[PDB]
Amino acid sequence: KDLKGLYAALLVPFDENGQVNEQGLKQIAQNAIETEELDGLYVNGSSGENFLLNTEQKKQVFKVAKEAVGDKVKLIAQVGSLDLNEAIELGKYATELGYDALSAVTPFYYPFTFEEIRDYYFDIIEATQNNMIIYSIEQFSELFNHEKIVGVKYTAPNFFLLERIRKAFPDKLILSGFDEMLVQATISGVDGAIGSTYNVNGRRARKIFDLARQGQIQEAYQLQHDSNDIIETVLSMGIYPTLKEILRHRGIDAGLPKRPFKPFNEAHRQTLDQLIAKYDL
Amino acid sequence: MNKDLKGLYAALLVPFDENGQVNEQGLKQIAQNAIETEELDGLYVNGSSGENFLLNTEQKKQVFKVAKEAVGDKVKLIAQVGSLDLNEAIELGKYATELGYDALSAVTPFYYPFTFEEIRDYYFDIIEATQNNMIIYISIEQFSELFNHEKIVGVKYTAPNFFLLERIRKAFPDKLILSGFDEMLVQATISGVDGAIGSTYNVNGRRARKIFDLARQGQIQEAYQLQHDSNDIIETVLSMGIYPTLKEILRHRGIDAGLPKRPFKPFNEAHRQTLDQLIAKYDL
Amino acid sequence: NKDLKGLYAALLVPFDENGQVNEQGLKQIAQNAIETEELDGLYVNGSSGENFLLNTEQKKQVFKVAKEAVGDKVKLIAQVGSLDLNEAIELGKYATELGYDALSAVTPFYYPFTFEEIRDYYFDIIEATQNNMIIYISIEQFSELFNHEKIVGVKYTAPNFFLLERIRKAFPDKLILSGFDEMLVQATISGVDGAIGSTYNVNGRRARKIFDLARQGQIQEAYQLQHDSNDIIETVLSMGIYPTLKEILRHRGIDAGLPKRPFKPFNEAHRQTLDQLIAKYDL
Amino acid sequence: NKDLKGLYAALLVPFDENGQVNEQGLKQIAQNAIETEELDGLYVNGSSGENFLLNTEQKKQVFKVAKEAVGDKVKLIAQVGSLDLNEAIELGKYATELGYDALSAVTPFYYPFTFEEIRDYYFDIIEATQNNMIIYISIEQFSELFNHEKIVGVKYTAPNFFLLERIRKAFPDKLILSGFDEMLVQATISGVDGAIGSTYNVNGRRARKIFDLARQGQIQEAYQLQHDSNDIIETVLSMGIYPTLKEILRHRGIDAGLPKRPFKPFNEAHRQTLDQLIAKYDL
Ligand SMILES: [Cl-]
Ligand SMILES: [Cl-]
Ligand SMILES: [Cl-]
Ligand SMILES: [Cl-]
Repeated sequence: KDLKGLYAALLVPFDENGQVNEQGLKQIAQNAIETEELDGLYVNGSSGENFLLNTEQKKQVFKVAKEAVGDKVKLIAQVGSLDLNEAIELGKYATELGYDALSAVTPFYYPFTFEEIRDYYFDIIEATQNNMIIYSIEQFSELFNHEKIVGVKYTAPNFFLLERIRKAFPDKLILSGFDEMLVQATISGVDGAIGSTYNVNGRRARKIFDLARQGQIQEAYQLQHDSNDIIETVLSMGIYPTLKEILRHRGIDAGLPKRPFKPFNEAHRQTLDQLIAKYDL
Repeated sequence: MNKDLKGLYAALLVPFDENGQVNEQGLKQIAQNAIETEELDGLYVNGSSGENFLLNTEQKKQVFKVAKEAVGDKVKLIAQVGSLDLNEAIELGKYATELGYDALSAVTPFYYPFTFEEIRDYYFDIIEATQNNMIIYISIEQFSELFNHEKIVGVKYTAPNFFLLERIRKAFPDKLILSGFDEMLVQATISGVDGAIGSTYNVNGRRARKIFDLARQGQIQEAYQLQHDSNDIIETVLSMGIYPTLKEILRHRGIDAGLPKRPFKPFNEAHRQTLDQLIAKYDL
Repeated sequence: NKDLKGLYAALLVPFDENGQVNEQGLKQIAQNAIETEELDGLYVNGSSGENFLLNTEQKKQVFKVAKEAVGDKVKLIAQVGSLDLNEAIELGKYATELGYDALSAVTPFYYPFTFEEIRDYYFDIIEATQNNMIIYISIEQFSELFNHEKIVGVKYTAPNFFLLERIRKAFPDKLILSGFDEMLVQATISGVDGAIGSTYNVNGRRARKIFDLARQGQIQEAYQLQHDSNDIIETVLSMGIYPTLKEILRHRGIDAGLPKRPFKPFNEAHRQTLDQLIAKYDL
Repeated sequence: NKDLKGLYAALLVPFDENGQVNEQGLKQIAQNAIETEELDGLYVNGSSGENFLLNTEQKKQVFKVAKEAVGDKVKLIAQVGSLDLNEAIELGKYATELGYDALSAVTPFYYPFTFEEIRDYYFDIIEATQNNMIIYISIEQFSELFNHEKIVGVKYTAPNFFLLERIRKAFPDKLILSGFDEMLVQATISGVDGAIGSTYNVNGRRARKIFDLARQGQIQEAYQLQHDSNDIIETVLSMGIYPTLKEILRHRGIDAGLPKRPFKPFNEAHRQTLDQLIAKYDL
């Protein structure tokens, strides 16, 4: 699979004890593809509350998400972990399930050197033999020299650096991670995008992407205005519980956020009701 | 009428002699280069790019006078008069206004942690004393309060944040927005800016105008290709010392581009070959 | 109940080439801290132990080995913080059952958690474990955390001596343990109750003198020992702090193993400079 | 040639409604610093003096008045830094001609100047004035700056006590004056030669006691005085430091005038809390 296109960053529903609700998760995954008409799912990224999960729950998410959608759906498995043994084990498990590529967040918390960051990606690639999507221009170059590093999920909203990476690496995949600047990413030549709000707003996101590349820039930007009202509202109410409340409105068992995230605050119910009416969410 | 000042502006560079005095003939050549050669809509005079904050009050007036004399009546003129000395800001604002500059602008008061009310009344005091239109440099609720002033016509927007820019464009459809980041002109353009102010348009304003025009005509691919070209230029000049290097490019065209004012140091000759290579490649 | 004041080694962990805990060396490292470095306690599974690189089973393994290594009088604090609250609760219960004197938990990180989220993360761990807790934010918020009788103190790592003085003043009944070895003398005169540090694994004798001399008002001599300690700290930082501390320990005949990847091993290009440091300061 | 050790008031300036210096109030403020606060010297035309808001003639005016207000024993440091280097040299010569013991200059700001540009700005002022200079940057770059015979020290304002300790150790013979009032006690035990502060205009007596007691090793008493000083500092920062400090002086019968716009005057809604602090601390 060419990995171009638009991906929902897959949300995960939990019960009160922080266990995955598998029925709700299957429904969320199918919502992304069938209702929001997206190209694929980005599984166990930050938007999935991945970093709050134990290893067996991560595996549980990968399997459920894979068995919920058809064979033509593009699937990217985020497997980064500060525990490299865990990253490799998740990488092998996702590869065996048939995920089209892995990705891995930059090793964090500790001040890792670039050399340490580089060999963390190279070690995961070596053990899994799958394609890898990563998260400075001389450094990018050394990462992207690797033929199995097919791309970057670019989340730093610096359009100068984006433009430099675009031109420097015309043949690698660039997927942007900032929903609220989709139209700017699009005219900057990204090959697609990954976003949490595409779970509820993937149809507008598609129009933004398509229309911007078709020269219809005013129309794409108007839809960005509309999408940015939604994104701003959802951010102000607590992004992941509120996205899942919007889904729950659709009859989906969207459950609860995993503690220490708190549930949607009902003080926001009226404003959320107004948003959902305004934009037909 | 808030949109009268739309368009593309050179942030006017200033040549100095060895004692940090304005070279007036070189300044006239720079102003004329921006309008006649680079084909820009106007000059932004005494901003950061003119080393404004290194100047005494007399030198600022001198630059305002010469820039204005150098251009025809149809060329748009914006006078940056911000200063931590509010008395000086008012003096320069009155002076620039009597000269016939079409608006004033003023950088956000800096150095000290000023409160928003102090920043607000800094602008309100300049406006009250000069009665000219004002362009500002802060949340959306804070923008709303500043833009409720009939004489605050718009903003020169330099924050690298396209979420806030979009929010501002949506919230203030009839205010002037001019972007100040040359390396993101194409993104600013599709985000609905009414124009741009740039130091690199002194040497690259023809590409800048094509980027602006092609992007608004939806020729997005061709606009973006010109942004790649411009960004090679911008990245190169930033790496050599922006103001001195821009002036060296101007010197190549036969302009009396002089020196930067200390404590900026002159163009370092170790960069000479890399610069000549850039000038040849992009025909600068 | 033990008094928790005093000086603690942040316990380092030796690994084999597969990132598995070396139980033999871990025991030697724990015993070095108490018996050679003369420290009051161990701070187990903190950042310095490469805790955030471990799986749950390995964290329990380290808790168990450290406890087994030390006498009944040794103070033991178990860092159980995790982005996975279920894991943090489970490690908290396990360490309490081992008999650890207090738990601590890093601030939930990575995500932009609200304060109420952070507060209730601490309160949740407490309800489940019933152990005393040490936290890692304005004075107004500290008040809300310290209001809890089971939040007994703070391991204070932010390099800001104005916030430190305010917290000391406002909360005279709470334990403050500073985590910046290179500013021990400044923390001591600011009234901290003790300190936790990774370099006390190799420089614990000098740290005790800094602490004691400074409280006794012999400030000039404490500050000279801070100069000497900071030569060591700067050097060790410039070489990769965790691998280098463990190299110094190896020199005393401890099986200090390897760091866990993605941390890289001690670069041998540093060996001569490290040999010199060990000679100069008799480490 | 005066030694420059000790405690300096960062001289506050009173203005009228048009932003002109109230010269009579300025003398009162200079004299209060030396005669009531019992301070060693005055730091003139720094940030606390609203210096960067002034025109050249006003800066000269402030230098002249402050000098004439104090006796021959008083140490005087003239801050002459400006983004206009021609103005800085002019001010440098003027202050030198009036007999200021040293010059100082803030780090060139606003633009992103290279270290080579910052270095040559200092070197240029020194070369035109021939006076001693205090600077405001890594250790290697400090080593290059301090290699100049006429760079005699540094007004150290970065709240970083690891770098302070490194500088103190690497430059045993240079003058280090700290600029953080709220951390005077930590600076003192770190071996600073003295301190410059705006709050010493109203609290120099406590400041001196903190400085002397800490150096005499009565660290518990010095720390308590810092608790009281930080109460004051935390309150006046919360109300707008410059205007509030001057309001405290007005209360002493001093003509404290107004701040220069765009600073706003003291807001009367803080009156109650201020009166209460002045009461508690006898200011
Ligand atoms: Cl994600
Ligand atoms: Cl400018
Ligand atoms: Cl630790
Ligand atoms: Cl000052």
